[PDB]
Amino acid sequence: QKRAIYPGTFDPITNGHIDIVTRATQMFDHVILAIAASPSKKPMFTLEERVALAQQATAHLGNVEVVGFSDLMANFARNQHATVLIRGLRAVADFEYEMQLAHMNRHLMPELESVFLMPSKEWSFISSSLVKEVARHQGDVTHFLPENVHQALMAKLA
Amino acid sequence: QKRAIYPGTFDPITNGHIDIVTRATQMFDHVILAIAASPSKKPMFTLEERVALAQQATAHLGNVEVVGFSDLMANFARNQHATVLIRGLRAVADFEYEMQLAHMNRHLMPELESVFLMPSKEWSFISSSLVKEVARHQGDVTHFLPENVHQALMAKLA
Amino acid sequence: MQKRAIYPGTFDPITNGHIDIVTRATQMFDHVILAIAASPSKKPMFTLEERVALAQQATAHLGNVEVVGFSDLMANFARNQHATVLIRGLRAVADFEYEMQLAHMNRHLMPELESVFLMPSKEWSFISSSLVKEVARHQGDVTHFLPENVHQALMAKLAV
Amino acid sequence: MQKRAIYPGTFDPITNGHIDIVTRATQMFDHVILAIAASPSKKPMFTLEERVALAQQATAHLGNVEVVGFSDLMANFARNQHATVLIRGLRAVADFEYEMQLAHMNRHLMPELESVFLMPSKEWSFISSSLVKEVARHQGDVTHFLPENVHQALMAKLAV
Amino acid sequence: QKRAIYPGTFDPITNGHIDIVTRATQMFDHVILAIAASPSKKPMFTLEERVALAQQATAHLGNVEVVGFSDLMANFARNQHATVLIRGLRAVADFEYEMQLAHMNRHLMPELESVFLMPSKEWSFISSSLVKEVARHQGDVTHFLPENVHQALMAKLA
Amino acid sequence: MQKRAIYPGTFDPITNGHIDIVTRATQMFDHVILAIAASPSKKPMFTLEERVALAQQATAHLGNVEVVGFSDLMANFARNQHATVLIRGLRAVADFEYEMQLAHMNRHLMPELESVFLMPSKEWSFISSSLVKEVARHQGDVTHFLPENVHQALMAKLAV
Ligand SMILES: CC1=Nc2nc(NCc3cccc(Br)c3)nn2C(=O)C1
Ligand SMILES: CC1=Nc2nc(NCc3cccc(Br)c3)nn2C(=O)C1
Ligand SMILES: CC1=Nc2nc(NCc3cccc(Br)c3)nn2C(=O)C1
Repeated sequence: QKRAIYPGTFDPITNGHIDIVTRATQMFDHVILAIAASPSKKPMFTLEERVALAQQATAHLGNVEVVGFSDLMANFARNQHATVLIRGLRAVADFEYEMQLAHMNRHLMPELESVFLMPSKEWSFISSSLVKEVARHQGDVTHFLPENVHQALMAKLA
Repeated sequence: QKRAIYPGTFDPITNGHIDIVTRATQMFDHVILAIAASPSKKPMFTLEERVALAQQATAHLGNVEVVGFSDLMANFARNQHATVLIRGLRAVADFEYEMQLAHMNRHLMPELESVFLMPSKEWSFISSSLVKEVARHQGDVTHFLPENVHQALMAKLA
Repeated sequence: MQKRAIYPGTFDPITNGHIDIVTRATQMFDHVILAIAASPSKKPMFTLEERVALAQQATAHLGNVEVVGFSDLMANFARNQHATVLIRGLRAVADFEYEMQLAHMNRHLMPELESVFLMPSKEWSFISSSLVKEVARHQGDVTHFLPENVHQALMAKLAV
Repeated sequence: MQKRAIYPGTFDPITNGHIDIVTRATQMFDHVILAIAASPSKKPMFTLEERVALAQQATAHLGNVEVVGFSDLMANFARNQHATVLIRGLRAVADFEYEMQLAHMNRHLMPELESVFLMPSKEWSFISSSLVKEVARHQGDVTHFLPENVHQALMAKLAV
Repeated sequence: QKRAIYPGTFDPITNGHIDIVTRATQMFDHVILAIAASPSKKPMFTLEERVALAQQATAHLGNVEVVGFSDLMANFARNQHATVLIRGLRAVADFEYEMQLAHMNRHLMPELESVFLMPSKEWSFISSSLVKEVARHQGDVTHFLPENVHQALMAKLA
Repeated sequence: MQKRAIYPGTFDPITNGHIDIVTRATQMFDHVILAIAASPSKKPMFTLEERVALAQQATAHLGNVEVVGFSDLMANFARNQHATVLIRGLRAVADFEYEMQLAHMNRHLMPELESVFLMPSKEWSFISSSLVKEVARHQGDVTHFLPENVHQALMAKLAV
């Protein structure tokens, strides 16, 4: 059984994140969608809310397990018995910072292989930050989020 | 009559912004210089101050109208009857984020065409953030700002 | 204002990406000249006469587009055509550094010509005539990226 | 899952950077095909037969690697080989824009083939077969970047 | 005597910074390692702590002088009689912002030449921010910092 | 310290961008060798003898510049010249990825040679000898980008 971890802040999980985790499940036997607490980023949704949103958004994917964590990512991956670390790559700006993280994760856990997947063109220009910015100004974001997440974002900003 | 909108935080408006809006007025019949409230950015100048500075800095340009807004940019553009959205492109770092915004604005208002203009080499390495950082340390920024803006920045930091 | 814009390139062959850009340009400016470079440094797959006929047929539905061939420096042609706008398509995979060099050089050559960068649909943001030709030459399906007349001409060209 | 992956390229010659990537791929997937392009647009320094023999010797220690030559479009070969994973090495100096074009085009051609990007060690993150050949041709020491069999073959090739 | 300044926040100084300053001392007669107060960045270590850490980490380098400053960088360089400004370049993301700073410093002091040096591959993917993020999660950062700095970071987070 | 620096390139032809960089290098280092590559992979517009004479005339006012031709690997020449500094000009439009590859490879070849990157004036930050030649060949005005002797030589070269 090959175990992969897909870590991130997921504040909130978007269709771009769903695209990446779906590609991951077609490649690996078990995928852990791992939500980092990320207090330095001052998230809109609590960790508990982010976990609940992601569980509902991924319930159709049989081999996805949603787990929250506050640990060092590499220690959490070792403790999940993961040997693959999934990250999505949209453009050049992502690439540079992704290299730094991956080289640091390799120093902390050499057997954890970072693998980058590319989202559909449909989600190549979106991010959680961009969707929240549009939604704060009452712009329509239904196209970019799972139905349960869209409802939760509308309710959070109401 | 072709109507273009040039939106931004303009905290404060610089010679780089003046260069872009001047190029815009040579191309389109009416240009709306639209100043976003931008509370998430914690601006140095209030919206009212930014509007007053931009009005004075653009008074020599007959077809420029300066307006403040707190709305979703795309809704403000529809409400101004604008069909062109002007953005300045200085370098690669701008380009990536500009694509995300433009693809989102296209999703929100498909008839609003984003057009990117390139500033003079003279202003290709400056930004409102950089000018404020130099000015906070009492460095000379007279070369980068309209006279009224330079006075206001000196007075604000005095 | 009665603006004249130029949209230059090799168009070897014209793709759906080029059609997207020129369509956007026609919604913005009164007259758009789709200008096809006669003698590119790299021998084109299609001759200048073939490239012009394909672009004409593919843009026939756009009333304010004029397809013309040119052999001089793009700024010299723009000046002679009384164009004040230079259309550049900016894909998600474009060499932005080259675009900056080109635009500053074009501004030195003709200051009255303003470079305007337009963004294609996400659908065409990751293609190029170069990539399309390479794939088609290597027996790959490129129908999705081309106007029907171009697809027919490319199959005929690759059959010989 | 019994995954089959393809790792395509010119491998002219195979470097320690390529060995690093293919080694990482073998730790992730059940079967890895190191696929060597037969007729690249630019005449290779080593013939296809030389490139295959060097890659075979350099990967002989990896039990789940199969070295094979191919002459079709990389997606057409992947489809015929029943591969569902496409390995791409991402160096700190790679043309990420080109990688995005390639991956979106490969997804159009074969949607069931997933592009996976692997990162080489920092040690090989700033090299390429191109840079290595250019240095070696100009009398520079490249021993550090190549498997021993490749170093011996390159010295013999440059001596003639 | 050629005098160079190597300015930065150095919060804290890393092996990457040591690599750059060592290369600088092999090229120029006297190198001033200049630590900016940087209040806008909300540093982990006080200026006094950053100066003490850098002094101890560079004591083996005979021609390095460690000095703290709150002034405009260019005025501090003029006041140190420096004619060279050293900056490290790791990747593309650094390059763009470095150009803006260097063109501004050239406007403020034309005789101060900005020179960029490239660190070893070993330190090409690290930063003070990344090392602090790993250390906040109790990850091992001994490989990336001088011994005195590692101790101080462990003690600060204890 | 009595530092010797090398500033290598094709200089085909030397531009105001190159003059800006070498001038900055002379204000920093005791001796600057402007090193002209003899046999570039792409046949140069000007011969090595023409490139040397033009660079000599254009730098005659700088007392600590020595113009010399070289045909070996740039690190092999730097070593033989006892240079410890390698000058690289970094334009706003330079391939930074290539510069990183080059500098890490040069450090592997000669660890005692330190690569130093200098920034040209904003005025020359968007040009290249390549762009200048292409424009001049296509009947464009490039006088602003070149020393007067180079402008005269380029007009004579293009007239034939
Ligand atoms: C500032 C420049 N102006 C230029 N005009 C032309 N004309 C010939 C041409 C060839 C291929 C495509 C196109 Br479109 C135009 N080339 N050229 C340059 O390379 C730089
Ligand atoms: C989407 C594409 N698929 C492609 N398959 C091939 N096969 C020939 C080939 C030549 C050199 C290296 C490699 Br690896 C493969 N080329 N090619 C493209 O250029 C774009
Ligand atoms: C690490 C490298 N060192 C290299 N030295 C030379 N010498 C020949 C040369 C040709 C054109 C311009 C220049 Br400048 C030097 N080439 N070369 C490389 O391509 C990579």
